[PDB]
Amino acid sequence: MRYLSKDILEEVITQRPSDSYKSNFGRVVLIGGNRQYGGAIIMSTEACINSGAGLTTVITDVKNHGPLHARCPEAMVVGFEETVLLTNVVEQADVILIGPGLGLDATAQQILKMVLAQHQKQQWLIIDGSAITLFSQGNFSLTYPEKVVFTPHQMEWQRLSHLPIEQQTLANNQRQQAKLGSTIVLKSHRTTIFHAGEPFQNTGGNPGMATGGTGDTLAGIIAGFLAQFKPTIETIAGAVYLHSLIGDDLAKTDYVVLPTKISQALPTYMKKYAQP
Amino acid sequence: MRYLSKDILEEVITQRPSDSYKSNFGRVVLIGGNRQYGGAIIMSTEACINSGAGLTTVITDVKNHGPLHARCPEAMVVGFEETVLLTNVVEQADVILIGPGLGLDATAQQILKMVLAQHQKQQWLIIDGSAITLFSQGNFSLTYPEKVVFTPHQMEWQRLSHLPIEQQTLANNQRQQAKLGSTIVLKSHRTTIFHAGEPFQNTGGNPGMATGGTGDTLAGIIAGFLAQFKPTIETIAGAVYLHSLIGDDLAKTDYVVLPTKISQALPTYMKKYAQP
Amino acid sequence: MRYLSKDILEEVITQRPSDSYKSNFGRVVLIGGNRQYGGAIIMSTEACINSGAGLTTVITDVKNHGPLHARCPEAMVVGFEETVLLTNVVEQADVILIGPGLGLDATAQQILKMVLAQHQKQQWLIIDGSAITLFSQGNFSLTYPEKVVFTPHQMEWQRLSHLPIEQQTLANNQRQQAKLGSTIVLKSHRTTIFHAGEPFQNTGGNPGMATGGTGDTLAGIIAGFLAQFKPTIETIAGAVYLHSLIGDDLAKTDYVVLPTKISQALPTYMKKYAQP
Amino acid sequence: MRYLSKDILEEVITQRPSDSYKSNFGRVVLIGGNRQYGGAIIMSTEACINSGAGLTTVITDVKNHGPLHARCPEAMVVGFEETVLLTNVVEQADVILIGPGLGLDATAQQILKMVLAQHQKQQWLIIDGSAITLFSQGNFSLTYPEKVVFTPHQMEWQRLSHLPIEQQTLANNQRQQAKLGSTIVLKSHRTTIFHAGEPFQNTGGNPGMATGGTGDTLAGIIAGFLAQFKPTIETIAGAVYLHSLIGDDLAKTDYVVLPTKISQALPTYMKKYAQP
Repeated sequence: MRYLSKDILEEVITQRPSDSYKSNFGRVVLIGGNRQYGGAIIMSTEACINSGAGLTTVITDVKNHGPLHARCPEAMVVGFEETVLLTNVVEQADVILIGPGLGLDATAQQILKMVLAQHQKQQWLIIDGSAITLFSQGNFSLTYPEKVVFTPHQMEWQRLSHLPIEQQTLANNQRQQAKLGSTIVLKSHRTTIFHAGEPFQNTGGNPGMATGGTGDTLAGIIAGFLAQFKPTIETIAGAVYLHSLIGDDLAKTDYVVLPTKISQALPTYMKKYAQP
Repeated sequence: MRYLSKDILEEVITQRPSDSYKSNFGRVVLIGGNRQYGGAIIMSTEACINSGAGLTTVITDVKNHGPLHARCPEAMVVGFEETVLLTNVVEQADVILIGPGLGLDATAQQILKMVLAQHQKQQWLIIDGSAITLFSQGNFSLTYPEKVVFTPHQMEWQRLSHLPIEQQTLANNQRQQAKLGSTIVLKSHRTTIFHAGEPFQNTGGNPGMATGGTGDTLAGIIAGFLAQFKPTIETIAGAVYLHSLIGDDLAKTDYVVLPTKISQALPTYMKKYAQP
Repeated sequence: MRYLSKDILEEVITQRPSDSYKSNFGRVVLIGGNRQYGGAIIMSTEACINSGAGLTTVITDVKNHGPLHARCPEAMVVGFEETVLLTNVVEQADVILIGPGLGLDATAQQILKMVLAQHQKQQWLIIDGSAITLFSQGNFSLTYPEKVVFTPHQMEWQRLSHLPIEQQTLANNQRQQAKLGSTIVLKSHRTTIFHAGEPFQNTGGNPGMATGGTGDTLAGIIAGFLAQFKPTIETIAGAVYLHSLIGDDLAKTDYVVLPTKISQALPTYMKKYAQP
Repeated sequence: MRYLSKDILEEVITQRPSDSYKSNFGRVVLIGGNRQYGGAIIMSTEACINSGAGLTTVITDVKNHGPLHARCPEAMVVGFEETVLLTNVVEQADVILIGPGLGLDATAQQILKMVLAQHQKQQWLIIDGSAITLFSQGNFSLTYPEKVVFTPHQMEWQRLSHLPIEQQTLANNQRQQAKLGSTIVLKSHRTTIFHAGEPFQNTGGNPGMATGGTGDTLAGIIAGFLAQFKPTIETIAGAVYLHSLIGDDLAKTDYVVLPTKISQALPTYMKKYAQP
């Protein structure tokens, strides 16, 4: 087990080459935000953009496009009803995040089915929140599981793995990871990442981050990191570590840590660690 | 009578345990914002989120969802027409605030009737603004009055209690409180809180806070405090005191104190007082 | 002629009494913002709220309510189609500002006609921008002209007064003011205010404020000042002077002075001058 | 070839005369933002306003007016369906920018055709992004090519000029410029501007600006500069240089440079260089 520290950040966050263009920094499609939870996908989008993703496209209810553009004009917006366009943006994506604010309805199930069906070996797929629940209910078989990332909290991991909370032990968690062949970012008070290699144990987090939207922000950072950096699980560990490092720093002054504040801090923190 | 000072804040605002999750910090449903006064419910929402409430859901006119999400992406939004969903979020709520920007129409009366009908002993109910007027017109009998909180200004207290302004004396106020068996946050230039125990007398406030939205902010802070802290009337007194402490501090530099500024200050002030 | 200096601010901007309530600080209705120029009325609203107006209601195209609430949640919003409500808010207003972003169409003409018809002796009426043009085209006779304020630039003053630019001399300007019996805030590189008494000559202004929205901000400050302060023309001169004082200060660092920045500075500047 | 340095800024950015009015500082119409890419036109608008343009009007999908006004209340908004009004604002424009977020559909083609058809000798026309692609597909003949500015990246320049990337050499670029008789702002890691005179070579830029919206911001700065400053190609070089100077400064602290941050810095940077 590797216990995370700033060295993960110096490892993962590379200085950009002088002659770089947007697409070098990845195309991300974020999918979520039903009519009640549009804010969730807006928080993931803000995190993704602030993290350095080259191009961010958001598939979300058209209700949410207006407030999303008020806060995140850098994002392209596609509604759930724009079937041809949404299919196209997903095909062209380097990274797909599905789940923030997604909910559990039929359109949600169809989009997940479509994403999974088309998933290609070169694409990262992050399945978060209610998308983990849908995936668990639908008996899918992943074509390229090594490129799928699940970000469950402990209750979603019970749904996915059948491990009850008390049995969510290092060895049992690893065995269920192995069964899937995917990366499991098991979110908790101290988040642990299970994969083909040596698990990563996060060392930060505070209860001031126990507020709505914190996981949406993390998912957006993970997507942005996978858009830009080496396609190894260390990159995901870097995202996880940075999310809580900024949170822990904010918590020194702020009783609750608003997720937008974590996103807004990303450019200055990343510059600090970018490998010289 | 207890005269409020910072000691109320050290008493009420506890350090969160290292292993805390969102729901530990309460589920709040805020209800209000008709088509003209949507800003009111947005200001209550901003205050509630900034105060540390775990999860905030807003039932308000669908007209208001867009600007609410532009400012408060952490909130779930439900429209007045989503009868089944709104009923469900109210049932699941730990704290319900009804009133900011609510107005006086039939839909408003029906929602209040529904809230009151379902109110359960474990839930806090805050009845604010035009909801106090509706309650006063409707001859309701509270099932669990000890868990209801009324936040009238002196004119709404006349409606509720029949005490004319000049007779709103400590002893008469207490007698009318006793008749209800509910908490009365009697808002004035120096706010006083009447309950089963020894009244609380606030010691701050300034005329720079005499601007629209100040009471909406307070109501959101009260809801957020009741979401997180001990279920005693001291928690409400803490909210009241903190609202005016921040106001009074802002008023040192600002001629008028914009309510959003009070909300934005909550995380740094709360950290200062959180009981070590 | 009184040449304006900070002494106008110490004269006009009074310390609020300890026991003050919102309505003491006036009810303002701002009318304007057609479908193309909604931003204009949003800038006037931001200025009015920041200036300290007790209660601000905005009558503007329903298209504009969403972005207005994203920036100004303190405002009540009424659409042009809400005939009964808009009539009611105008009747109850202490100060009416009509004109920012209003345009020149029939609905615009009808609203102005309605405002003028109902104008009462206790109400301030500010006629700004395209409302000056409409007024000039419509052959109205003011019932209480001493309580009307026109805020023309030099071309609108030609429309209103028939004075060509070159003949807009102190003596001719005064004579045309006298014909109306209203206050004329003649906006220019150095704004001059004509009334029954000794004209006021502003002494600030810079070309960095020569940007769209500057006059909308001024009109909102004038409305907010008349809402709160003595009903004498000195109060209007205070608004004018403060607008350019903040502008001139911002212009020291900013090549162009964005009008929102002037509005955002009002609370700290007003505190500085409020008469001890 | 002139290698750009701050001296271009001292040359181009003049101190405004004491007696200046908005229209002296130019009328700009920005055209773009389809239903998916509305954020692009919002970023160009923010840049144009912050740059000092007198009056900014935006022709964009009505979907985008709400978030645009939330961020940029200084702009007039016109929808693509308001045929008469949009025609009128274009006729009256001093500077037209067409392209940010425009996309490639028929309405887009018609608007470009209309703009080109009416282009008058006194107007600057900037053709950016997907408008370069449309122009390249449509076999147009420019009536006043000396007043047209193309802002291609290297792939759009291949479309326009048929020069493949490897043949985009100084001499070949100049020859293709000469064929058009227009200004070519050839965007790259080090942007070069070709015109009738001696090319301008930009000397800044960093890979932190390799993020969506950076080119939209530049286009808005170019439009704002042409609105205000001398009608020579040096003015365009000033815009280009300032865009990257601010970017390079932000990149010292920020890993990625968010385009909104460049726009927000314009007033303070321009004041620094404005020719004393």
